[PDB]
Amino acid sequence: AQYEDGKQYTTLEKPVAGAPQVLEFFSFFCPHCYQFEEVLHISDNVKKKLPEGVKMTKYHVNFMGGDLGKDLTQAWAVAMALGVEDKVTVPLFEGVQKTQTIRSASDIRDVFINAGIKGEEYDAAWNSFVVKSLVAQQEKAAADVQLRGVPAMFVNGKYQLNPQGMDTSNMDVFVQQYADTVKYLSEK
Repeated sequence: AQYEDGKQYTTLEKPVAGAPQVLEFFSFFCPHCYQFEEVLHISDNVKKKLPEGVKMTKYHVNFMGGDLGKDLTQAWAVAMALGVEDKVTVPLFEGVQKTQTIRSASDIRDVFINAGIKGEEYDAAWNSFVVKSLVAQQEKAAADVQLRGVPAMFVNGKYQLNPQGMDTSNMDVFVQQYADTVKYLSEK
């Protein structure tokens, strides 16, 4: 066929019940994730092609960057709780990988402050149980698919995108192939 299991996607031997419809995993430490988000804009091009009614979820992971990696999973929970993902994603990526100015939880916090989130609001969220449960959700989702690498995307807890079966000579064509594949998998 045009889309083949084992080529543009693989099927989870052990499907995950109750999984988000489209679930993307990343780390702010992950060089290919920087490309996906800052250069390719994968998340955004997938969104523009998703059928009506299917929502997109994006989670941070712990297994890169040690202690700072975990701080970033908690910061990403804060980002989701306050709904400020679109304001901190670029400076977090650039702070970790471009300027390398993020070395501590306080440096992470500075990013939010600079983005206009009140210190007192950031701190309340950081320490909140609502954020603890969001950290838990992120950890559980990654655990459910036995996640060992990022970037990664999963559709309906059943299918895992496989970008390595794709031509990268043109960055545009790769992104739309990726997006079109998510749409196809979504309609399965």
